[PDB]
Amino acid sequence: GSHMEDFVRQCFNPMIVELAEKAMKEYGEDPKIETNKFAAICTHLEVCFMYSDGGSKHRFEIIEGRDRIMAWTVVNSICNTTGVEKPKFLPDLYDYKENRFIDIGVTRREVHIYYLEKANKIKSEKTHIHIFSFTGEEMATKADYTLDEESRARIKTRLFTIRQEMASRSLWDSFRQ
Ligand SMILES: *S(=O)(=O)OC[C@H]1O[C@@H](n2ccc(N)nc2=O)[C@H](O)[C@@H]1OP(=O)(O)OC[C@H]1O[C@@H](n2cnc3c(N)ncnc32)[C@H](O)[C@@H]1O
Repeated sequence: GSHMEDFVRQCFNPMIVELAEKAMKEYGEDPKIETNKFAAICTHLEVCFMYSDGGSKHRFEIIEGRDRIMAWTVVNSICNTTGVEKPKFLPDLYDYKENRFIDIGVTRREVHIYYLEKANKIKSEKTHIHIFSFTGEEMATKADYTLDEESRARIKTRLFTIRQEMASRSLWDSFRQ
């Protein structure tokens, strides 16, 4: 029974927590053991939902937060109706305005380290990458940030608030691992 686990459950909304638990069990991981991974997964989910809230009404197809099988079905429907090429790793959204997948990442290192890692890893050239850090930095493919500045600013503010809440509990150092 860890502090981090109880922190996560009071820090994130129950819908987010439930999705994160589902996602971990589906990969055979235990939220009560891998408590830093639990916190990171909830964080990534909340950022993706906040990001999809920034678009105009029908701008995005949300991929993240679905069962893995259904998430790939929807990806397949998108590729088959748009011609866009199928990503090799599951992206988080599809942008119907810019006609591209978005892979969103949240990092405790300099943004460009994780940006570069994701770039090399998906190697699916056309997929848009957008990284946020817990210190207010962001980095996106082609310097095209997709959303208006306010919708990105509120994501940065929420991430620093998560960081402060962990630090106030002496949990930030082992999370930033
Ligand atoms: S998410 O898309 O918001 O990702 C959040 C964190 O998960 C890491 N990640 C993502 C995808 C894949 N395939 N692997 C993966 O490791 C990602 O790097 C994000 O972590 P941070 O960049 O904030 O770093 C946190 C600490 O975790 C350790 N770490 C991360 N990645 C590592 C790899 N590949 N090898 C070894 N250790 C790794 C570091 O201690 C890091 O400071």
